[PDB]
Amino acid sequence: EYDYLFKLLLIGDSGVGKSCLLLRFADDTYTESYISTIGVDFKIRTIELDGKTIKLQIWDTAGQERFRDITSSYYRGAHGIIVVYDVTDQESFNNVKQWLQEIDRYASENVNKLLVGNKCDLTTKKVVDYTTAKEFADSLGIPFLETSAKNATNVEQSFMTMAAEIKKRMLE
Ligand SMILES: Nc1nc2c(ncn2[C@@H]2O[C@H](COP(=O)(O)OP(=O)(O)O)[C@@H](O)[C@H]2O)c(=O)[nH]1
Ligand SMILES: [Mg+2]
Repeated sequence: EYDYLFKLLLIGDSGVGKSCLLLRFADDTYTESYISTIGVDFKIRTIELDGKTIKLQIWDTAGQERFRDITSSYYRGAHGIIVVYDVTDQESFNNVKQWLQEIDRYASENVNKLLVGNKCDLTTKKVVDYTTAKEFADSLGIPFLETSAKNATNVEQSFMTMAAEIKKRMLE
């Protein structure tokens, strides 16, 4: 059982590692093989926060951003949305603004937001500096972390940070 159930969604440009982030967190696996669908709509991981048991239900886009678009209902039912970009791809960071506008168009009014810059292991290809993305996130009052699904860097922390934000909003 659990004290709380939080529904999370990862959004962002195709191929930034959203599915790899989910699979690393929920299953502790990583592959470079191409992923269209993960065989389920969501994965589950149960965490502990402040002595409370929190079931996290984390939904995958099923690659719908590859050739079409994310449906509005996927936005509306989330308690928190993680916007992911690829630190080696300037365009994916530029498009974070558009993903935030989609959240404003379709998500719940009080949804929690978190910015993640993934593939932080690719040091020689990195083009979005930590300071650039942190300044942007700070300007919106949204938390920000850099992650590596491949090396597991900050992946658990990213989901724990989102859970902490949601719990704080729920208790207020
Ligand atoms: N180097 C590195 N590559 C990654 C990482 N996460 C994902 N990738 C690569 O990015 C590709 C696309 O990841 P995927 O999870 O399918 O992206 P999605 O379309 O956003 O769900 C993968 O096949 C990996 O090659 C990471 O943390 N580091
Ligand atoms: Mg995917």
